[PDB]
Amino acid sequence: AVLKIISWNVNGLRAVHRKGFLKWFMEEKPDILCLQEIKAAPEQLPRKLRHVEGYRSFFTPAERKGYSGVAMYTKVPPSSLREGFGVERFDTEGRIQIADFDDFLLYNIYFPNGKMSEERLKYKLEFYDAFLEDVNRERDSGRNVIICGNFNTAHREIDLARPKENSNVSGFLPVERAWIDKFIENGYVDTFRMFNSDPGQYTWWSYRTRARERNVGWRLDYFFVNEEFKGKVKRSWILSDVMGSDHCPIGLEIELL
DNA sequence: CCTGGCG
DNA sequence: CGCGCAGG
Repeated sequence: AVLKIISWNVNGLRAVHRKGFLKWFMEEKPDILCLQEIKAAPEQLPRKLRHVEGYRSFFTPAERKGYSGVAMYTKVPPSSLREGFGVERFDTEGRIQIADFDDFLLYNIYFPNGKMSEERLKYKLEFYDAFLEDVNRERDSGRNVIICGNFNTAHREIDLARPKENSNVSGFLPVERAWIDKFIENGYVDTFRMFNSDPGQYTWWSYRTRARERNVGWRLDYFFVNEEFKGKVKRSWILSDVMGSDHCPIGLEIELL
């Protein structure tokens, strides 16, 4: 009895719907699908997206018209669904879906991009900070956590095609690479690295300069568990072939109880 | 129906 | 490049 979970930074759900989304969503059959950067409120989506037979859908849209936003489809509904950490700034941008699956917490997080500004960065890290204290509190409470989404940060050099030219860009800043160390040091396993240790494995590629076409990308989308849960995940992979976004989907699968 | 934020 | 958004 294995639970397949998919994360995807979708970059416009209305757009991905126009590029075969649902077709894939039913071909690939995941018990939980977490989507990030949805760029929509639910009343903007076609009913075909709001209502997917088999799945209860949940949407956390920002209070900024078609910006950010996370979503989730799921066969077995969560016992409850939290949408923020407890700080307005982070809570109001459709970035947080913590969904209690009475077995584990599934954290669907779209972490802030810090490319575009120093004050939008910073926000990214303070967001990171707010997330950690939170996940800590939950797994200290003995709750097992699965965290997926768009971290917007390559952890180590191996997590992007061109680390060296990228030292100064947000996404591979030593400041942000630091936090993931902290994050892991706090007892979280980068589930993908539990299986693959090869380079050139990515989940993001710049649209401009047609980067995807030749694998010149980054690994920004992650599946994480707590050390204590490491045992019960039996594959974290990357759906490198799924199209219609500058990111791509990443898969996990876990176990019964 | 084009065209000119964030990522 | 791509998404969406607003507003001529």
